[PDB]
Amino acid sequence: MAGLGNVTGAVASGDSLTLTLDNGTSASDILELDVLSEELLRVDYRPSGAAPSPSTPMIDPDASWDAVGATIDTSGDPIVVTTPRMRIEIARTPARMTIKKADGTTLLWEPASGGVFEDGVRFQRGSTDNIYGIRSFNAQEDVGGLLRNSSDHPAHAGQQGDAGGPFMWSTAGYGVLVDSDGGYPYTDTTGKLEFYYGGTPTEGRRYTKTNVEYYIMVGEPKEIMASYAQVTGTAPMLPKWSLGFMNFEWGIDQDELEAHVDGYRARNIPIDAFALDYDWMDYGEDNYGEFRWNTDNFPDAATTQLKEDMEAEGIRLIGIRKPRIITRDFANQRTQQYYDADSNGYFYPGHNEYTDYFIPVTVRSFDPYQQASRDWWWQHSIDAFDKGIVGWWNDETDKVDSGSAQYWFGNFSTGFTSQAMYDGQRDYTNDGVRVWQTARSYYPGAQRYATTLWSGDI
Amino acid sequence: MAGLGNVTGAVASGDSLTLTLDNGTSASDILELDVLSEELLRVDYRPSGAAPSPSTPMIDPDASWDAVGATIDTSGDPIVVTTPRMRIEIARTPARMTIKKADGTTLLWEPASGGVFEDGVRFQRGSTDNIYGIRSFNAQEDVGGLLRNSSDHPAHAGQQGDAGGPFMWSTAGYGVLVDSDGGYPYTDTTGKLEFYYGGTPTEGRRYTKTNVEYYIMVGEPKEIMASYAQVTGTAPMLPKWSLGFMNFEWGIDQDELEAHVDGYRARNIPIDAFALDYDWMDYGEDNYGEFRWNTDNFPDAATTQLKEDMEAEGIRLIGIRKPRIITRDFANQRTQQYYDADSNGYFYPGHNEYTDYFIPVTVRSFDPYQQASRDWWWQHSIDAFDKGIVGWWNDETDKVDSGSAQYWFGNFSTGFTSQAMYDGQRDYTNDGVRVWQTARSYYPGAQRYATTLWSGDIGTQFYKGELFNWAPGMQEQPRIMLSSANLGQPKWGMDTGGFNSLGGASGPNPSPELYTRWMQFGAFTPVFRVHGNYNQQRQPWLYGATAEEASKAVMHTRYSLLPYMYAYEREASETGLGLIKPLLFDYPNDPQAADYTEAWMFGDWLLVSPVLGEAQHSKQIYLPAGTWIDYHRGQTYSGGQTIHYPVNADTWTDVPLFVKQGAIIPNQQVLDYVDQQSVTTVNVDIFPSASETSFTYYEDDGSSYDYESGSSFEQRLAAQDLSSSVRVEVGAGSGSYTPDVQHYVLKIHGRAGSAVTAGGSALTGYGDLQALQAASGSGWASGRDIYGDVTYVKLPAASGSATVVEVSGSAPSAATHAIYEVEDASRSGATPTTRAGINTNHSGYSGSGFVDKLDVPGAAVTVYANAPVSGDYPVELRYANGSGSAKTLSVYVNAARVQQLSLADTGAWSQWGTQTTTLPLTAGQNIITYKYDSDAGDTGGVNLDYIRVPFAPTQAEYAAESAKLWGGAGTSQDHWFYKGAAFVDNLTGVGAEASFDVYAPSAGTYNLSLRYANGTGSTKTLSAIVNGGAASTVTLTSPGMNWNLWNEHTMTATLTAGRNTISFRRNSGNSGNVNLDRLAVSASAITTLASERNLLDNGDFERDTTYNSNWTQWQPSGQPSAFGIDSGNALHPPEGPARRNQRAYFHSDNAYQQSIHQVVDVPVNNATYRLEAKVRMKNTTPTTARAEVQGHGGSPIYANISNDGVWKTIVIDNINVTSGSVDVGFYVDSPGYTTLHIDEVTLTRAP
Ligand SMILES: OC[C@H]1O[C@H](OC[C@H]2O[C@H](OC[C@H]3O[C@H](OC[C@H]4O[C@H](OC[C@H]5O[C@@H](O)[C@H](O)[C@@H](O)[C@@H]5O)[C@H](O)[C@@H](O)[C@@H]4O)[C@H](O)[C@@H](O)[C@@H]3O)[C@H](O)[C@@H](O)[C@@H]2O)[C@H](O)[C@@H](O)[C@@H]1O
Ligand SMILES: OC[C@H]1O[C@H](OC[C@H]2O[C@H](OC[C@H]3O[C@H](O)[C@H](O)[C@@H](O)[C@@H]3O)[C@H](O)[C@@H](O)[C@@H]2O)[C@H](O)[C@@H](O)[C@@H]1O
Ligand SMILES: OC[C@H]1O[C@H](O[C@H]2[C@H](O)[C@@H](O)[C@@H](O)O[C@@H]2CO)[C@H](O)[C@@H](O)[C@@H]1O
Ligand SMILES: OC[C@H]1O[C@@H](O)[C@H](O)[C@@H](O)[C@@H]1O
Ligand SMILES: OC[C@H]1O[C@@H](O)[C@H](O)[C@@H](O)[C@@H]1O
Ligand SMILES: OC[C@H]1O[C@H](O)[C@H](O)[C@@H](O)[C@@H]1O
Ligand SMILES: [Ca+2]
Ligand SMILES: [Ca+2]
Ligand SMILES: [Ca+2]
Ligand SMILES: [Mg+2]
Ligand SMILES: [Mg+2]
Ligand SMILES: [Mg+2]
Ligand SMILES: [Mg+2]
Ligand SMILES: [Mg+2]
Ligand SMILES: [Mg+2]
Ligand SMILES: [Mg+2]
Ligand SMILES: [Mg+2]
Ligand SMILES: [Mg+2]
Ligand SMILES: [Mg+2]
Ligand SMILES: [Mg+2]
Ligand SMILES: [Mg+2]
Ligand SMILES: [Mg+2]
Ligand SMILES: [Mg+2]
Ligand SMILES: [Mg+2]
Ligand SMILES: [Mg+2]
Ligand SMILES: [Mg+2]
Ligand code: NI
Ligand code: NI
Ligand code: NI
Repeated sequence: MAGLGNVTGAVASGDSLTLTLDNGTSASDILELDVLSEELLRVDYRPSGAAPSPSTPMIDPDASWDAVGATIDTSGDPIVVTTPRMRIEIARTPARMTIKKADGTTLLWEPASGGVFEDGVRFQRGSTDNIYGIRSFNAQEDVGGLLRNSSDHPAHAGQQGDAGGPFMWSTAGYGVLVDSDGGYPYTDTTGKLEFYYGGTPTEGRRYTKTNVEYYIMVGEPKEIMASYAQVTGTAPMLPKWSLGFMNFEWGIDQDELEAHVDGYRARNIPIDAFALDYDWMDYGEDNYGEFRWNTDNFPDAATTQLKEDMEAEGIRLIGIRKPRIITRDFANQRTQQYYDADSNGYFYPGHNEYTDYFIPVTVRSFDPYQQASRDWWWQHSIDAFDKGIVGWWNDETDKVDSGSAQYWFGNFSTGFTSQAMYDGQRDYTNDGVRVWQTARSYYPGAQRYATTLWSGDI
Repeated sequence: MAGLGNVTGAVASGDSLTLTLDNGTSASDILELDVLSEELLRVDYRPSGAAPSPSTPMIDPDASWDAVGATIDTSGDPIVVTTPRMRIEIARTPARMTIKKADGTTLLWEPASGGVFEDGVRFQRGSTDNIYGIRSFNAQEDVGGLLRNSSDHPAHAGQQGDAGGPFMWSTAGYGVLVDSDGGYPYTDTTGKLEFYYGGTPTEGRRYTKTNVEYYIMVGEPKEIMASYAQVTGTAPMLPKWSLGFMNFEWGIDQDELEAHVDGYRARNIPIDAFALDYDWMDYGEDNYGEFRWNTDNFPDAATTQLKEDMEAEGIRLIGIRKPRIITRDFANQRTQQYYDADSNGYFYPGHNEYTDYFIPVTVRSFDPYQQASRDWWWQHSIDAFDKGIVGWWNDETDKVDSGSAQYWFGNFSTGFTSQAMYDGQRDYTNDGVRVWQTARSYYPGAQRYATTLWSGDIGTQFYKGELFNWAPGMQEQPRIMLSSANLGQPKWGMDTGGFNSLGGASGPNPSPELYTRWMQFGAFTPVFRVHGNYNQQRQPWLYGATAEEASKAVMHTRYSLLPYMYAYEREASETGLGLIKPLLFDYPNDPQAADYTEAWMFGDWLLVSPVLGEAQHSKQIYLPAGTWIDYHRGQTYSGGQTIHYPVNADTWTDVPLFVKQGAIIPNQQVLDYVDQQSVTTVNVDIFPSASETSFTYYEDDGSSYDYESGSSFEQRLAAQDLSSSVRVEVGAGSGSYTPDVQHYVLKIHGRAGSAVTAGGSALTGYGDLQALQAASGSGWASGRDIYGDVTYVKLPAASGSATVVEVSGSAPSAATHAIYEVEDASRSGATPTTRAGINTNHSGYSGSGFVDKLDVPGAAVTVYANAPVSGDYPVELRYANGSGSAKTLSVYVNAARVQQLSLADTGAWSQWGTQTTTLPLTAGQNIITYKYDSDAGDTGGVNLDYIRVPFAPTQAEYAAESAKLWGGAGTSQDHWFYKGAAFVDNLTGVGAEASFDVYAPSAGTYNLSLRYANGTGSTKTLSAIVNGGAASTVTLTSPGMNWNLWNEHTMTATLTAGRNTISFRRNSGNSGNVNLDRLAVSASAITTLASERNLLDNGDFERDTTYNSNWTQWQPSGQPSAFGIDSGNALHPPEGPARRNQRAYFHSDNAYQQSIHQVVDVPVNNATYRLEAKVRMKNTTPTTARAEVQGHGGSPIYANISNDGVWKTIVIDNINVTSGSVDVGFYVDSPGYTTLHIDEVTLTRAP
């Protein structure tokens, strides 16, 4: 957790400056500065001069910049790097960076206490500076503001609409971007602006870095953002239809889709796309069913016909994808896609197969406390009894746990459910067929209605 | 919490002892002891001697004991009950029970501090006694032992194998059983043995007891247990086969069952039964599927064959039962079982519909991090792509939660999943088809692979905690969007309408209000999309006519802006900056922009601030440095301030949108979809600033990556306001793509030139925009629009050289009206091939044509017309009618049917006429529709040429509820007969005020009329302050002690040109205590406003249902009301209102009669009135269903309502009122299930 030592060597060449820093050993630390643009500096700290690790997929591998022709003056203390847009000062003893505008305004700096080190970057800046980036908010979180002035939330992709990254910037005229697979940005109102690799995040870490590769941006917000896009990549242009209105829908087939499109077109309500949920594909089936059009829902997707008729009406189709495959189909048989993925090693590391559900059913609890309800429940069971159900396995007379639904049945629910079958069967068979039942709860009195108890999902 | 008082009486009789206990009062406590057996005592404590409540189902209702012949000695202290097995002592002062064995050993006793009491029993016993009972353990719990020596666990049935009850006993020789529905047993190692009813337990309580009924057992454990069974019941004998082995199984059919049984039998492994899980029944299906044998799994269960064949092999069958029914079948239809349960009330109380799953599959996550894995993933996607999947909605690349499965995907999973599709599609199509994707996470770098971000499973609610706390709602979304933009992912969207509700998929859709506001918001975000949960619908027409029309209108604005928006899509490919940004991007040094999210930039030149509040009448909007022009209303605002912005809560037509001075905004005709046709004229709206600004117009093929190697087109447009001219440069064309655009029409706002020059040549002047558009070759024209003076300049696009245009001079138009050629407007109809049409097959039309095909029911044309202020606008319709007689069309304004127009024959189809109708327009955008509404009795059958809308109304109105309220002034709906969505009240404290922003075309004296209520009984006062001038007194008389009466206060005011402030305030000397509704303003004498014609209170049922109205209801004595008011958003699909948010309904599952009625005193007696309403009926044909008018001085007038399922208009005209009042009503006589919806009821004075 210590800062860099003294500078023992400074080699300038073009837009690059390489500093050798004393660390007490024969393997000195290396710090490589590269002026990428007039307002963008790449810093690569290599502890004990070890080779850098590969950059994570944050970094655009095709990124390149024109020569800047920065001035690099190693003649004194501090060493000075200048462009028309920024002035970088590296003090020699110990090595500490200060970043300034070309006009001399101090933006951020590595404090005496310590700056870059083997596990992150540490800067100090104006305590009233407004900080942005780092994180957003997901569909299960309290939603804060834009400001990140007292932030310790990790840098992650997150889930459920979240966004994040090791990118922290200010309207005071600077940004910091660290190449990293997750990690821990930190800010506070004393002026700290830091980033730590830390321990393995919740989401895992598959790209480890021995070096610390980071970028310093100078400029107004749009300039910072443009520099961010130079480092991590610009966005390819989407199809122009993607500026139009889109109707996403779960629970839809071809006839419904046609009626919806007709409803929009009849009303001159513009629309360019429908997105189809599970409905579009044979999810759950063998032979890559989770990639295949569901022709029960969409008969004309047996060929290019659906595509072409929808295109003729100005509708493009989007389809939902899940990054998983069905490994046992509806009939519990191993699928072709399982064998192919298993033999080639295509499953996500640490993720084992799991039983899952995707076909929702709507239900609602009956009330066994009412005689008329019990009479009804029994009446509708007679046919099943006649055709061989002679024992009643009464499950879930205790509590529902389904999504937002946490509903308790009352203490007499087992007794009364049991009573419905007991009274009914005894009446129907004129006391000629003994009743047998089981339930997974018991309260005094339930035993009058011929029920056993089983110990649940052990 | 105190113990019993002194025994004051003791009556022994047989095996019973009845004690009377002192409690201070004349109604003494009763304690009944009954010796049931030699070792079983019943105790019944009845506070104040009240009758006991019924015993819970714990108690065997048939329990019965032989006489014991116990000895009861009341002669001393203690009283003594003995049997051969126990000795019960009751001390007299205070009453305390001690229980002993016959031999005198003390088992337990009530301590001095208190025993039995109103909410339980309290005993003391040996501290080393071992206690048993109370509770067991479930399949999700740590499992303890048998001892209950330090227990505070509740007595409950519990879940998942639990057992429990108010039964505590000891091997030291005693037991205690309390009759109770749940409760709280307590033991500790000091010797306490207690039971409390307590509050309602987690599981609920449906059996409440005012008495305390309990039982004391004496004996060894088997004797205690036998006594327990005497009280609560013995167990009937199970079938003998139930002592055998049973194989329970889930995932089984008849073939497998037979194989299993053969397996047992072949090996002589005994077995008596198989239990069948979901497999046995048609769970999920209609017609009681959850009670019916599944004959796909078990074919021989079609008859008794399966039962009989299995019985022959010695196998009995057990079937799983769930205490619930399926309420929706696999095609989302209500089930028979639902209808039966719902109508009879058989659902568990407090348990609503919810989502279950019963069909499992097994899945496993793929690794997108590997190139070989990505190749495989793409290869298997090709067939779906060929057959129409051209966009990839990549879900759950973040985290999965499935049981024990809590698996995280790594930070690069969205990027790499996107790369699989991106690299793949680009290779397969040879860079010929652009990639589109969306994911629900973002991490830096993912943007390289062409993916947007959506905000995940957000809640269908206005804000987090409105309806539920576990997901954010609409109001949080701008903060999520702008946080994403701050991370370099500006390509963002949300589930407009929301995804999650209480109850899951079966839970409610958004209200029409929530839906409409969300659509207006979404139209100004990058990825514009609706979504909802399983089997939910998000089509705009389902949410009523306001949602439909407001959504359509804002969608037209977005699509008109395609050329503007598309330049930002290109910009994102060069710098990553996109279509939206927070204000802080442009204003890094502004502290009021630092955390600002209620407004944002849409491109460089538009600031948008959608109305996101429920029932919001006004908005505070921060405008940063510059000059801003209201897009819809035309007025200018100086920057660097928070403005008060009135909005119309009644129409929902406002989307607050501000043009940044400097703006250069390319726009086009509205297409149904992006490449519906070539667009050859692009409009460029220019609002020049004193500094030069520019916008680079951009085209390419919209479809491929050809743009990457130069195949695109751009032209830099630049503008500057100079000392006495405006200069606009259209730079030379650039790039190799040949664009569709042939001409720009520059619309240069703020100057109506006398000359327009270019290259030492003065351009040819034309009479107006239409003449200019029809001319070949360049030219100019001038006019007036909502913003003021405008100069039009038509020039060729894509020239090889730059053109500099200069507009000089000032010659303002004399025009009094804007003209909208209806052939340029929005044409609709019942189906895609029956929309209103365009034609030129009769002569004499203005513009390029006229609108025909208004002769198929439902055909319509809709004009979007801006108004600077709310008020009366006489709108002229030009039409032809060569039919030989009058024809009718409906005119709708902001989704309200304003009038049926009677359009006279004009002599021939090539001869044209005009009809002028005063329309109630609101400030900003208005939706004006001419429609053949056959369900309102229109004929249709005319051709329409244009409408002319005056730039100024005849008189203006300003809603008090939308004014700037201060000093405690607030909005309310808690009195009747207000106009608009509300009124203003609480003008009580000194300083309370409502301040109106009133606009005037010129300096002068204007008439004001202030609508107010004063039900104090006496005259009250406020002060009027105009432009901060000297206060004048406003004296406001009272009609009497009645806050449902409104009056006009008329006055004059000197106003200046432009914006004026007119405040009504309780100054120090004023009394206040009046309610304010609306301020009318006119240069002429003020008359009845077009928006205020309706004489009914709450005729549209839009009032918050917490507050009542002048509507009354009736049903037969003893029948529940079948009437309510709501939005219809809880239904799937929604059955929405005719307009705005709410509609009345009549519905019952049983036979019913129901009416609503409203009586009003009319303004002018001995005159003619007219009743109009929207009505919709479905389900069973009722015997009677009608609108009714009565009490008017004539006999009742009826109009029948006809069972369709569609909204129709019912009209009762020519109501001759001579009584001074009218009763309007709606009545249904149904055999059951008939649903009537009623909305938009109006009673108006009829010409
Ligand atoms: O309205 C539909 C849903 O929408 C949102 O979720 C979107 C989500 O939908 C799909 O996944 C649904 C859920 O699937 C799994 O959990 C399902 C249940 O698993 C267990 O129970 C299984 C069965 O066990 C038997 O023994 C029992 O007899 C039977 O009744 C029971 O169903 C759990 O014990 C239950 O509690 C679960 O309900 C996942 O584990 C869940 O995370 C998931 O919500 C779809 O496949 C997904 O891709 C998609 O993301 C709402 O959030 C959701 O509540 C709602 O149902
Ligand atoms: O309804 C108003 C309408 O009246 C005239 O047009 C009538 C009619 O003219 C066209 O149809 C003519 C004719 O076509 C076929 O022969 C059918 O079999 C006939 O029933 C039909 O009458 C036109 O196609 C129709 O749209 C139209 O209703 C005026 O000429 C119209 O301008 C005016 O809108
Ligand atoms: O329970 C009040 C409810 O009644 C109506 O909804 C009916 C619907 O009209 C019927 O067609 C059928 O689907 O059953 C529903 C009863 O739940 C009203 O339309 C609705 O507003 C109201 O809430
Ligand atoms: O019906 C499927 C499963 O449902 C659970 O609630 C029961 O406890 C199990 O015994 C049963 O196999
Ligand atoms: O596939 C069903 C649902 O799954 C959820 O994980 C997604 O976030 C929803 O958008 C989708 O509708
Ligand atoms: O002004 C509103 C009031 O009007 C009538 O007096 C009603 O009886 C009352 O319930 C209501 O609150
Ligand atoms: Ca015309
Ligand atoms: Ca009002
Ligand atoms: Ca309404
Ligand atoms: Mg370089
Ligand atoms: Mg390290
Ligand atoms: Mg601060
Ligand atoms: Mg659907
Ligand atoms: Mg079709
Ligand atoms: Mg198939
Ligand atoms: Mg293997
Ligand atoms: Mg007796
Ligand atoms: Mg009580
Ligand atoms: Mg002990
Ligand atoms: Mg099996
Ligand atoms: Mg056999
Ligand atoms: Mg069947
Ligand atoms: Mg009902
Ligand atoms: Mg305000
Ligand atoms: Mg009041
Ligand atoms: Mg009255
Ligand atoms: Ni997060
Ligand atoms: Ni328990
Ligand atoms: Ni009903």
